[PDB]
Amino acid sequence: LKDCSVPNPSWNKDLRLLFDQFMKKCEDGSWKRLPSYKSQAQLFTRSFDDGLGFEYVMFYNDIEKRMVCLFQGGPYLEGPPGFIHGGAIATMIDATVGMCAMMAGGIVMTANLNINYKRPIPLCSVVMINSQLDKVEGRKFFVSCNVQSVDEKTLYSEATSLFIKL
Amino acid sequence: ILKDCSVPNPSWNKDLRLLFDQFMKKCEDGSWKRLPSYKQAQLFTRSFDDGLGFEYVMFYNDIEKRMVCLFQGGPYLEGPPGFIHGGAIATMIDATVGMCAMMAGGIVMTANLNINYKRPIPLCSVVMINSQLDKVEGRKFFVSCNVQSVDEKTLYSEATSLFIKLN
Repeated sequence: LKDCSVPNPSWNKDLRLLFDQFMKKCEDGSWKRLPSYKSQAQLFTRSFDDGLGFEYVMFYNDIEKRMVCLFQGGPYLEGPPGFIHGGAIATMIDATVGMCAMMAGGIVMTANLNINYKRPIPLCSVVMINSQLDKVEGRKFFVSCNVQSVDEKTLYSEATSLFIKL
Repeated sequence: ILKDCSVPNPSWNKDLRLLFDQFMKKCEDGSWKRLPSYKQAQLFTRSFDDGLGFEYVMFYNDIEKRMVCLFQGGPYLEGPPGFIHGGAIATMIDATVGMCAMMAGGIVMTANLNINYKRPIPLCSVVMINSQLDKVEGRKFFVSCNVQSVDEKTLYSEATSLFIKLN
């Protein structure tokens, strides 16, 4: 029984810093860290050995209906030379907005994902994916997110998504 | 000396092999061409051992500005239990539409990807991604695609995209 959403040696200084900061936010119970555990099937985002692929941890604020994913993209996520593949970014966006929708609505299927890639993300960077449930209409759950640098000054990507309650 | 990965290996299901054969036949007259794919930093879509991750091959038709990707998603691409992660589907879509733009007009970067998922794709299934360069306005390349079953009776996903040519 391994929880992948706690530090391991591959974690960069920036990821560790934000992790500590969000763990502090959990102290009053407004935020909560989500564990991420790991016939051949494996969750895509946890299918790389430590450091090589997706390194991440999600924190959830139920009152705000907000899911923040701290994400460090490893060398096997390359697309354009030196940058994280558009698909890998989309994968972490999907994972974050999808978990946000699931916390609010239970089991849901992804219906639409619409991503604006504003600036390319350097390989081995740490980014913060801030997602939020924007509205619920019957069985429709609308979630948006941003992907930003640790200092919040660089906006890498923005996305909207729609999930449907099964 | 790099191994071309866009060819059959023992992990390939028979329906993928049959469709591969059909597209190799379409290459006969030169209209279509199979794209070699080769493998620190590694191309995301080639970072798994055979069969476990992305198994795919692209065929390009230059006169049509059309790119077809044959894709079999392995067990390590799971999202919802038993199905391909939406991110993995988005990855192969991005790979296909991005390569279509690149073969037509050169080095580009993804600017928008808008994916409608109509039906979930079972894990270890084979699909065909058919993409088309629809228009070009300056540095802007507009590419759309769909994702279907091999027999084309099931529509899994549709997408539009925007790529920007680098200066």
